[PDB]
Amino acid sequence: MKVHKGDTVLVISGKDKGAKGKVLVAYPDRNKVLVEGVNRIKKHTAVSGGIVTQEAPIHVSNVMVVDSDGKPTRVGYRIDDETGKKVRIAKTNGKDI
RNA sequence: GUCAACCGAGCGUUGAUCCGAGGAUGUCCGAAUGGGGAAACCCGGCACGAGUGAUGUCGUGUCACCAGGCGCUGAAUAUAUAGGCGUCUGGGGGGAACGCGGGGAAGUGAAACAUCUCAGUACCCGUAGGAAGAGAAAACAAAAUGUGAUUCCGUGAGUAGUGG
RNA sequence: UCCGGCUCUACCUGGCUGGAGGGCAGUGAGAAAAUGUUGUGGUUAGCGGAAAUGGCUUGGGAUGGCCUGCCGUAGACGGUGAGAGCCCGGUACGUGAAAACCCGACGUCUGUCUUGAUGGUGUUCCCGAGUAGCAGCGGGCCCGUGGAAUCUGCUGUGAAUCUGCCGGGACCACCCGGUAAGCCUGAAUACUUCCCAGUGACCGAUAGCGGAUUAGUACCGUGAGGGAAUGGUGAAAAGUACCCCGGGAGGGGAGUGAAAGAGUACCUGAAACCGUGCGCUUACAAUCCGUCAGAGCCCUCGACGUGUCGUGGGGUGAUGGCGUGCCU
RNA sequence: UGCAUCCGGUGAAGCCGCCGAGUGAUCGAGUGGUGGAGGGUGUGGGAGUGAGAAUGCAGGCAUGAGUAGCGAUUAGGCAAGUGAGAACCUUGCCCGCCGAAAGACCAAGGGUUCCUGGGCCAGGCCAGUCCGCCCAGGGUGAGUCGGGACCUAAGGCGAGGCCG
Ligand SMILES: [Mg+2]
Ligand SMILES: [Mg+2]
Ligand SMILES: [Mg+2]
Ligand SMILES: [Mg+2]
Ligand SMILES: [Mg+2]
Ligand SMILES: [Mg+2]
Ligand SMILES: [Mg+2]
Ligand SMILES: [Mg+2]
Ligand SMILES: [Mg+2]
Ligand SMILES: [Mg+2]
Ligand SMILES: [Mg+2]
Ligand SMILES: [Mg+2]
Ligand SMILES: [Mg+2]
Ligand SMILES: [Mg+2]
Ligand SMILES: [Mg+2]
Ligand SMILES: [Mg+2]
Ligand SMILES: [Mg+2]
Ligand SMILES: [Mg+2]
Ligand SMILES: [Mg+2]
Ligand SMILES: [Mg+2]
Ligand SMILES: [Mg+2]
Ligand SMILES: [Mg+2]
Ligand SMILES: [Mg+2]
Ligand SMILES: [Mg+2]
Ligand SMILES: [Mg+2]
Ligand SMILES: [Mg+2]
Ligand SMILES: [Mg+2]
Ligand SMILES: [Mg+2]
Ligand SMILES: [Mg+2]
Ligand SMILES: [Mg+2]
Ligand SMILES: [Mg+2]
Ligand SMILES: [Mg+2]
Ligand SMILES: [Mg+2]
Ligand SMILES: [Mg+2]
Ligand SMILES: [Mg+2]
Ligand SMILES: [Mg+2]
Ligand SMILES: [Mg+2]
Ligand SMILES: [Mg+2]
Ligand SMILES: [Mg+2]
Ligand SMILES: [Mg+2]
Ligand SMILES: [Mg+2]
Ligand SMILES: [Mg+2]
Ligand SMILES: [Mg+2]
Ligand SMILES: [Mg+2]
Ligand SMILES: [Mg+2]
Ligand SMILES: [Mg+2]
Ligand SMILES: [Mg+2]
Ligand SMILES: [Mg+2]
Ligand SMILES: [Mg+2]
Ligand SMILES: [Mg+2]
Ligand SMILES: [Mg+2]
Ligand SMILES: [Mg+2]
Ligand SMILES: [Mg+2]
Ligand SMILES: [Mg+2]
Ligand SMILES: [Mg+2]
Ligand SMILES: [Mg+2]
Ligand SMILES: [Mg+2]
Ligand SMILES: [Mg+2]
Ligand SMILES: [Mg+2]
Ligand SMILES: [Mg+2]
Ligand SMILES: [Mg+2]
Ligand SMILES: [Mg+2]
Ligand SMILES: [Mg+2]
Ligand SMILES: [Mg+2]
Ligand SMILES: [Mg+2]
Repeated sequence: MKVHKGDTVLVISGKDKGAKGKVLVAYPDRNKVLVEGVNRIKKHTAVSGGIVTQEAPIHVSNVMVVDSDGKPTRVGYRIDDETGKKVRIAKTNGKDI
């Protein structure tokens, strides 16, 4: 779905614009992803209970994958004649990911 | 799956969940169809297996009504029939409207009111279908040596007519 | 074309049925049952599907404002922190089904018939009966007995079969035109509980279906039946750690957040309504509660000094003139 | 709705004020404070288009007013305990009342109102530690009692049948 677990994504819209991070969990039922080190929020818990800062999810539409050349890019798909596997495309240059 | 989260356990690179096709599973009531009954609950007959010292006990199946046939039987009785069985195939109930068909009213208008109107409308009932119904003139027409099944549109026309 | 057997037997002429071969067509309303299958046809679900991190500004957050460049056979649509074709779902376009199912042909196999068919000169028991029509009684055709055809039918009656019938709007003659009492047969048409895709000068929570929410629920009625009210925190739960008052509820701080006069009784929060405070009025006053005058006090503003003028204001209103709400 | 297309997060609509202007219904590229997402000049077009009345409808809030009433004829006082608070609850002492009930069992009926534990917003016509409140847990043990295995009345259903 152009955004998977463990990828490298760059935030487009949001207070923590321009940061980088990994993908921890995807909420495809809600299309809302969670990225460590981005969109840092605070929380209050009363069980041991303190001001625990936790990571909140973002809409995937506000994030995108960054190519190895440090250039964020859309995603494209191919069908591998060798095995028929649908792979990623660095849309600007169409490499493999 | 959701409320709803949450955990807790956990599942996946061999491809788990997710979607689609076919299949199996489907307790009980419910046309209910083994009998009965206050629905979701009581009570049996028959055939095969199993366990107990045996019974007790267990599972599985089958067991309505009507219609139409088939085989067997046959009461008054003599022939034969009714009835009696047993077996195959159908139907049984539900569903918004539409269609057909059997039946079918008053409020109302008439400035009252019966004829009349309201109207063969509402409603009830029995049918099928995806449509139905109607359908190949015993029809019209009017001297033309004309039309040529049914059905549905717009006309013809609120005209000919009908009506205390 | 041929073969056989018949019209109670065997031998010319005449009238039928059965078998070898061109038909009639067939899942058919006019013969019945069987014999089996190919469209990138569609349906059931799917795949790809272009082109800005572009930069700066306000900005919480940009899709926004400005500047460039973008692609488009795709600038319908939805979402993302505010108006997004160049961010995602996706849009044109392309593509695709192992299996099953609805609509389209094609070689096993089946029936029939060519004992039947087409064209030419004269004399002698069949083709819809309790039916057509009739007397009475009623019904449907615009037609209510009216002068009343045609149709149907309840009861009694009841016909001809070709020089037969029935219709031609009472009814009759010549002629004029079409076969009743048996049967079936697609297309044009009506409808939508159900599904899909699209659209609306249709509503936007007292509207709109009764029902955007546990709704045909709560509830009412024993019954048939009736039948409600009740949407929005935030972009995201980040739903108020911790401290203090109090038993808690409730509340005040602290933090979250752009905002907590967004705190879950949660957008906006009006009016009736009930308060606090402030300025002024009111305890000799007879009444649709105002209007016209109108001093005083309060505050406001400019020319001008301590308050007086000035084409002065707003609030109050002491007192007096007039004054009998509104709709029917 | 149509439009040249614009207005606006440098604050739209909406709300509450103020100012000025039109003879009116109003208007203001007119603004101050809340609000934080849409409005729309002009010219047409179409309307569920303008509310005070209808003993209108639905919702909210008024007043009579902190007034009437707090639901019997049996009736209490007090000690101590719990608790923040104690007439109203727990324990104790006395008093009173029913005692063919105002006691004890069932049927019909209701269905967790039974017991234990916790808390008192909401409910109890007041407070309430209490409750028939709410929250959690527990609780119903039958060959011999009762309803089916049995039979039947009134009556209901009813194969065939009769009539419609
Ligand atoms: Mg399947
Ligand atoms: Mg299937
Ligand atoms: Mg099974
Ligand atoms: Mg039964
Ligand atoms: Mg049965
Ligand atoms: Mg038979
Ligand atoms: Mg006999
Ligand atoms: Mg049937
Ligand atoms: Mg009348
Ligand atoms: Mg009249
Ligand atoms: Mg009438
Ligand atoms: Mg009529
Ligand atoms: Mg059919
Ligand atoms: Mg037909
Ligand atoms: Mg006409
Ligand atoms: Mg795709
Ligand atoms: Mg900026
Ligand atoms: Mg832009
Ligand atoms: Mg612009
Ligand atoms: Mg668009
Ligand atoms: Mg948009
Ligand atoms: Mg997007
Ligand atoms: Mg008449
Ligand atoms: Mg006549
Ligand atoms: Mg004829
Ligand atoms: Mg016929
Ligand atoms: Mg048709
Ligand atoms: Mg509203
Ligand atoms: Mg009831
Ligand atoms: Mg802050
Ligand atoms: Mg409120
Ligand atoms: Mg609000
Ligand atoms: Mg005063
Ligand atoms: Mg005085
Ligand atoms: Mg006087
Ligand atoms: Mg007065
Ligand atoms: Mg006066
Ligand atoms: Mg006076
Ligand atoms: Mg703003
Ligand atoms: Mg503002
Ligand atoms: Mg403004
Ligand atoms: Mg706002
Ligand atoms: Mg607007
Ligand atoms: Mg216009
Ligand atoms: Mg206009
Ligand atoms: Mg109106
Ligand atoms: Mg009003
Ligand atoms: Mg009025
Ligand atoms: Mg009124
Ligand atoms: Mg009152
Ligand atoms: Mg009093
Ligand atoms: Mg009193
Ligand atoms: Mg009482
Ligand atoms: Mg006490
Ligand atoms: Mg006594
Ligand atoms: Mg007694
Ligand atoms: Mg006694
Ligand atoms: Mg009882
Ligand atoms: Mg009971
Ligand atoms: Mg108790
Ligand atoms: Mg307790
Ligand atoms: Mg309490
Ligand atoms: Mg109460
Ligand atoms: Mg409880
Ligand atoms: Mg019977």
